[PDB]
Amino acid sequence: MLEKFCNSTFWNSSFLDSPEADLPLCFEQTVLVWIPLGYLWLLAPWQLLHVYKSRTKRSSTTKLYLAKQVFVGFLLILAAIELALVLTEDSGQATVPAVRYTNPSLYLGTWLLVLLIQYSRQWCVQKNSWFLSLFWILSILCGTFQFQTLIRTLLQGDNSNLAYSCLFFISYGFQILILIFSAFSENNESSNNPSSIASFLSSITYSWYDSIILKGYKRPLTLEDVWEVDEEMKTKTLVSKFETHMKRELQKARRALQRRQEVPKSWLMKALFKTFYMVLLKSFLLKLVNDIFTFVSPQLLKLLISFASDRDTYLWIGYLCAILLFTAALIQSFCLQCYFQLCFKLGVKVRTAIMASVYKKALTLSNLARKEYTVGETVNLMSVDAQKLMDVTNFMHMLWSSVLQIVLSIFFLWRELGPSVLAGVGVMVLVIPINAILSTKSKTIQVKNMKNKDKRLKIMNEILSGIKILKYFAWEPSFRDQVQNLRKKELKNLLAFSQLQCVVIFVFQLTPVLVSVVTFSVYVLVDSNNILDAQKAFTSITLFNILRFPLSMLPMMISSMLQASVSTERLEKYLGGDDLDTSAIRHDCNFDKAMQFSEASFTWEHDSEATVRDVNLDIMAGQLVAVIGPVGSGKSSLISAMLGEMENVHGHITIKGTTAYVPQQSWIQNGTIKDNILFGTEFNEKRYQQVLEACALLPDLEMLPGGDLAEIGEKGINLSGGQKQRISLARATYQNLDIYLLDDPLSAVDAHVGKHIFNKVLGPNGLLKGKTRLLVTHSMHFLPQVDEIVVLGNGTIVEKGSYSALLAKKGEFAKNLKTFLVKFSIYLEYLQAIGLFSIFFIILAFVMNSVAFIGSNLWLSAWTSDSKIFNSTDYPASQRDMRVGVYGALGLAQGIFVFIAHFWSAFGFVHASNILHKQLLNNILRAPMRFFDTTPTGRIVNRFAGDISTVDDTLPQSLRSWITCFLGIISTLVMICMATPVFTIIVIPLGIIYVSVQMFYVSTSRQLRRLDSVTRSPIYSHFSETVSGLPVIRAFEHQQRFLKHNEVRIDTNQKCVFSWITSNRWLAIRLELVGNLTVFFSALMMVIYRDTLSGDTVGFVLSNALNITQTLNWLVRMTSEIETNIVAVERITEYTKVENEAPWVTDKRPPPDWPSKGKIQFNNYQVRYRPELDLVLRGITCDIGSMEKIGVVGRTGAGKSSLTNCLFRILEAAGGQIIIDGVDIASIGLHDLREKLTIIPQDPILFSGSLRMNLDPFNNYSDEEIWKALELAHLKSFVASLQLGLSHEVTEAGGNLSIGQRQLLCLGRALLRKSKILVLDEATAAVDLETDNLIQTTIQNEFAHCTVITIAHRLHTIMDSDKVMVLDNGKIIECGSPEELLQIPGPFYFMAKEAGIE
Ligand SMILES: CC(C)CCC[C@@H](C)[C@H]1CC[C@H]2[C@@H]3CC=C4C[C@@H](O)CC[C@]4(C)[C@H]3CC[C@]12C
Ligand SMILES: CC(C)CCC[C@@H](C)[C@H]1CC[C@H]2[C@@H]3CC=C4C[C@@H](O)CC[C@]4(C)[C@H]3CC[C@]12C
Ligand SMILES: CC(C)CCC[C@@H](C)[C@H]1CC[C@H]2[C@@H]3CC=C4C[C@@H](O)CC[C@]4(C)[C@H]3CC[C@]12C
Ligand SMILES: CC(C)CCC[C@@H](C)[C@H]1CC[C@H]2[C@@H]3CC=C4C[C@@H](O)CC[C@]4(C)[C@H]3CC[C@]12C
Ligand SMILES: CC(C)CCC[C@@H](C)[C@H]1CC[C@H]2[C@@H]3CC=C4C[C@@H](O)CC[C@]4(C)[C@H]3CC[C@]12C
Repeated sequence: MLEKFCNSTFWNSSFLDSPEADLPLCFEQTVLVWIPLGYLWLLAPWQLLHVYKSRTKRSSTTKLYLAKQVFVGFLLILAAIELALVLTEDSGQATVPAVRYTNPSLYLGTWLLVLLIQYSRQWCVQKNSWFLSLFWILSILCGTFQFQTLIRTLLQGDNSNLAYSCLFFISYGFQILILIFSAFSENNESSNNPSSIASFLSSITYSWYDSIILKGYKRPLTLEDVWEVDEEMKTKTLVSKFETHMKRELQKARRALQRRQEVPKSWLMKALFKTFYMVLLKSFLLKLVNDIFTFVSPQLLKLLISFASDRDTYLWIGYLCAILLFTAALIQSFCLQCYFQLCFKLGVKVRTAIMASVYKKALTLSNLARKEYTVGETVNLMSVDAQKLMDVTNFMHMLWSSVLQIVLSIFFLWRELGPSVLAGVGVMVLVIPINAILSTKSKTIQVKNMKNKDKRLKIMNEILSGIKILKYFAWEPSFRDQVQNLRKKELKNLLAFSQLQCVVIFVFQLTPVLVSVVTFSVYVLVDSNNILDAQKAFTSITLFNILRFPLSMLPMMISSMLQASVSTERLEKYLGGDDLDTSAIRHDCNFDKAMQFSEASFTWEHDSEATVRDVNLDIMAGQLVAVIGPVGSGKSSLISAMLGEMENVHGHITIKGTTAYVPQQSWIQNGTIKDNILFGTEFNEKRYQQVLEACALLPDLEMLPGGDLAEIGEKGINLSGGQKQRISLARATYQNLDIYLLDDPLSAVDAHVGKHIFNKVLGPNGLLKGKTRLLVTHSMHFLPQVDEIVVLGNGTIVEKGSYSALLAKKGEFAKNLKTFLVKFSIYLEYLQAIGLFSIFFIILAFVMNSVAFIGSNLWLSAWTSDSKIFNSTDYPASQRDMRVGVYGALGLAQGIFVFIAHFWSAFGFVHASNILHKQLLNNILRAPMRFFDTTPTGRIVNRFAGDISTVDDTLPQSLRSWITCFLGIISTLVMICMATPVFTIIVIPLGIIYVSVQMFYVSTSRQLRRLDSVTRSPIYSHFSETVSGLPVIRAFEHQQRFLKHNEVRIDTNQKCVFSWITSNRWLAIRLELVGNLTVFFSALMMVIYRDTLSGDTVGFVLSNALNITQTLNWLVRMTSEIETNIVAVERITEYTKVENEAPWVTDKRPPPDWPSKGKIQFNNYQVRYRPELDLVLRGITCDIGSMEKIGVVGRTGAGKSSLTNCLFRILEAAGGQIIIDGVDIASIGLHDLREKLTIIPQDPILFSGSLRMNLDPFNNYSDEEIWKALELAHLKSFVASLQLGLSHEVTEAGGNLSIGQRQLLCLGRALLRKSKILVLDEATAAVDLETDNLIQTTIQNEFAHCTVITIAHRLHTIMDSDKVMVLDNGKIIECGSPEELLQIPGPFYFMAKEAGIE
């Protein structure tokens, strides 16, 4: 038919079989018009209805809107002129062809539709969308054929359609110009994020990010510069979608588990899939288009090898293949980078949905379920298992895609080499099992090794917390050796893991070499009719390069799916657990009684006895009541049951209004002290200042170094147990609730501040007078002031009444009350730690691999050329066997050098990991005490934890990957320039683009990786903090505040990760385009020089210029990764080079048994705590008698504490000297001093481990010497009770031992040492007077033969010494015997008068 639509031939293949080919005009004017117009009309009705059903308001008019609309107006006018010239010129005189009329008539209809859809677009947020952008591209790429046909016909000299040709040329020019205007963003000027307003072309090329790239280059960037994340991706948006499917599938699985057997599992993957399925479909279609286009380039490669293998194939075929190579690679790059945007965004959305669901569950999980986990083990559920589901979600499409790429590669190989490909398949089926075994083994070693790290870190945290005691006792060598041993076993595992990883990477790298050496050898040896040529060889090498990624990726997805299955069981177990039962505690307000117990019973364990048995009491408003009894009788369980933190056995409790709670064990948040007091409430100056005074807190705030704004918390300044207790009561009293529950808060503070706090805060004269207050006490001191008292016996109420009524009744209380009687030198530091001798041979082995690789490609280029000299009958068998032999030899040679390079490097990186730790630890233990006072302990721990882990884990594999990519690029550029040296002129321009794109990327990505790394840890420390605080958070009803604070943290991290993900999608567009241009210009050189080239050279060049493109990208990715991770070596190096104390042992040795008398002597002494300060102590001058007993005293701030520090040389002397037994303590080695003096520390600390190593970590004393030390300490009767005697184990900080035996055990340690000189610095805190008395008599009984110096804050502790020493302005004022010092009125007498002592 079309022959009489156009009066000319529609198709004739004899137009293409010539040097000057063109298409028939009938084909151009029909099919190449109907393609772009058919795309427009089939979809425009839907695109119009989509806007009509989603419009809100019009945008402003713009210059670009005018400019687009007027040029489509010219397209409409030209279509009218074109129809007018056909309709007037025909004059009815001849039968003009139909096409001459239909085509203009179609264009008139289309330009009216284009004006209409452009007008409709002014309601949308994104103006220039995909729909019109692909119409202009399709129109311009179809019109290009007719453009060259018309201009070539006109240039040949025919003018028969000149006017029509001009109307076409103008219409083609204006479409290119409309496409250029259609590229710009045409902003709404919304400051939120450019990605919502960006055009289709800017979106696919990520050209809306250049605004951050140009910002992060010229100056540092910060969290205010990073765009806020999209509303579809906010934590509230994701959790409210996910929870809808979670509840549905969890309830279904619960019902299925209840239908069986007559916890639920296999529901979390169903809930995730149903939440996100639409993102999976969009990702699948993009990946499938890439997996089609990846097999186009090998077919276009074969055509170019054929075009070089004869010289009468038409010249236009060569240029057309070069254009199609560039075009196919460009379309593939845009699809691939979109697929990655969707996949890496989905992995972040899955993490966010799990982390926020785990957090919200923790606030409501039952007590029986919660006891099954440690705090660190619940934090690992958010830190490890949520991250494992992200790491799998990023790559899961590789499970189907890798199989498809393998099957298509085997098909396109059978087409080139027939049945011989089965010899290559025999290699591919052997390597996949081996990689899955080595990958699951190395993952198993990595998980087992994780336990050793935790043990080392826990010991370190106790070493750095106890460092003052390690210095006093000279114990640093014992704790140094203890850490080193655990490191050795950790390094042994690290070497085995590193060796398994190096053989896995070797097999991934060599498999294309092995499979090609096997396949070409079998093909040539099996049948003498088989002869190898450039088309078969260099095409097959391209398919062997396509196979490398899917063959290595499949084993790693299999071993990762086996890991994520364990993480899924842990998440399903936790999220499926029972919610807390509220039904036994009732909040009926207006109950005319604040609290009411109805025969109730409760327990800590539903299998066990009731801990608070039948109890029946009730209490009215504004009533202060006290709870008392013997130890373990039930006291703190009564408050815990009232809060609902226990299992009900019987009855119920009723409560009226709001509650405040103070626990026996204090909970404190990271923040300022002011933030902990205000606890999310608004500030109000008068009330705030009144609370700080009432809680006796101002005397602490006067001496904390930050004042009221001091950084308290685990990552901040440390506070005493009495300070943490005051702060806890100060928080509770600021909130102003109805009911106060107190779990014996006075138990951690002295009786004088206790009396002050009782009168100010909670007594019938204090702040809380209008509030009902239930007070647990172990002390009797305040009972006379209470409204009503109850005694508990064996979990139930025994007696009740006022204080006087209990004594008048003569109950058991009346007898019991008788108890009241980037710089380059950092890279060089790391290379010297590996050692420069190994760097040389590792680099030499990597270079020899590159030379053997080049040699094997040159040999194959020679081998295929034999096919033009010989034939299937005449090829010599000696030459066949010689060609096969040395190709196998060059295949083996590069296998040997790659194995030597990888396997040697594993010993090099493990050697550096050892040296850096060994030098850090040895410096830190020698640091002076100023370092530990000025530096917060969490900072030092991070260097020993995260940094050491960075240096020994990721760092090594980044350096290996970089040198592998670098030599791959250099090897490839050498082979191209060796084949056609004119290409060296094209290398300079592309090299200037490449180094510029690297410079702009690496300046930004390094900052986003830092900004991610600093903002992630606050999520896990806040989760650890809230899980530790649950009964406090519930008692105040604060759950909604805490949920919002978690959402703010997660959203703040989420934007740093997503903008870093975007930053590497931008990079890839530029570097894949630079890569694509190397193959396009390389292909063109070999078309223009076809007279002096062969199919062998063209195959040799294009084959490895096709694999360059992903290597060009990965070299820049690794450069950013190394520049990020190398900072770990800087931080370690910083502390490795901080200052040290005086030598522990000097040649000047003290004589044998040196402290023989104890003649301590001071001359004009002077000290300051830091070079920045004036002197704390000045001009001290004294002589101390052999075995003399001394007290030191002075007005608070006298500086007394300087003596105990400087006598051990913790502080170095500013002037004067000190002597002991004729030796000056400044000349002797620092351990030879410390080890001879004996000190009892002010505050007891124990190290987690045996009773044996807590008394003697050097294992130097004998078993009976320790038993008599516990006898003299009076602990024998306790230690003999434990199943293990001296081998029994203490937990963290000794927490399984109560405070009485802790203080006593620290006295027992000193008894074993038993030296001639003893220091005592009495503490100013609460103590059990029985333990105080038995310690004080033991001091007088057992150290009778020692010289003794005592420091105390009360004169009744001093008053029986041989001498008293009084100083105030850091200078001596008086000294004498303690009666004579009172006998004449003077400094000490006035004090003793103020103390009531004299
Ligand atoms: C796949 C396309 C887009 C690019 C590859 C080049 C194409 C256009 C080339 C490669 C081989 C060519 C064919 C080779 C031989 C003949 C036989 C002759 O009697 C008619 C032309 C015909 C049938 C050619 C048509 C054009 C052709 C198919
Ligand atoms: C890519 C778009 C924008 C433009 C493409 C235009 C192409 C197809 C045009 C531009 C210049 C044209 C060439 C100009 C001159 C000659 C010389 C003549 O003896 C044969 C045709 C030939 C060789 C033309 C072939 C077609 C041609 C290459
Ligand atoms: C497909 C799109 C993207 C590009 C199309 C390019 C076409 C129009 C180009 C590419 C190669 C060109 C040919 C290259 C060489 C010759 C030989 C010369 O003696 C006459 C022109 C002729 C035959 C050209 C005609 C136009 C041509 C076929
Ligand atoms: C047209 C767009 C899409 C791509 C650009 C292709 C370029 C590189 C192609 C298209 C047309 C080609 C020309 C067409 C015709 C001839 C005449 C011939 O005796 C020498 C080569 C020469 C001079 C070609 C050189 C390369 C050329 C200019
Ligand atoms: C396998 C190992 C032991 C071999 C050692 C490789 C050495 C020579 C390589 C590995 C990583 C490299 C560094 C990686 C990144 C940068 C930042 C860039 O702006 C300048 C070059 C510089 C500083 C490189 C210098 C050379 C380097 C240190």
